[PDB]
Amino acid sequence: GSLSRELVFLILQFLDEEKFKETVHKLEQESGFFFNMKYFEDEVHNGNWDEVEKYLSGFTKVDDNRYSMKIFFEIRKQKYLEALDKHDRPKAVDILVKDLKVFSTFNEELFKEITQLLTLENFRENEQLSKYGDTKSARAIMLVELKKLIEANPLFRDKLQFPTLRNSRLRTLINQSLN
Repeated sequence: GSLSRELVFLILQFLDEEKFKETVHKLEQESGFFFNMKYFEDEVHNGNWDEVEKYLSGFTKVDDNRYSMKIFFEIRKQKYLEALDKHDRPKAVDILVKDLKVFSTFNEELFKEITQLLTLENFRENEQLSKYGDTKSARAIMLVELKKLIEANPLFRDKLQFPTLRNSRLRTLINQSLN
């Protein structure tokens, strides 16, 4: 019930058909009207953490609510574990201070336990993390958690469904009227 919002959905369908894919996602992000779950899934799967966070930023901030807090924490925790698994402690300690320290103030003992992982030979020595397989398996299990959190978050609840539109909607509307 907003022309600005109706136009965004019409434009998003034109861009998709035109295959201007980067523009599709920038419009979703910058407008905030539609969160593409299919896009987010692919991005999490390919470990493109910078784009995952930039995209999320168009819909939520890290401290907006408890769901938003856990979404960002889960992603940074995975980014961290992956640096540990590749035996890159300088990178893992860089992620801990720059990305995970923000949540230390909330659960302090959790942060201490996550920090302790840097000293283990293999982080699977920790009871909770013994079940972590490879990075492909880990990303899949976290994505299932991420998906639950987005669906249960009030800031995202009304932004997961794209309207049912006839193909070339914007093409057919401008052609008839611009005459």
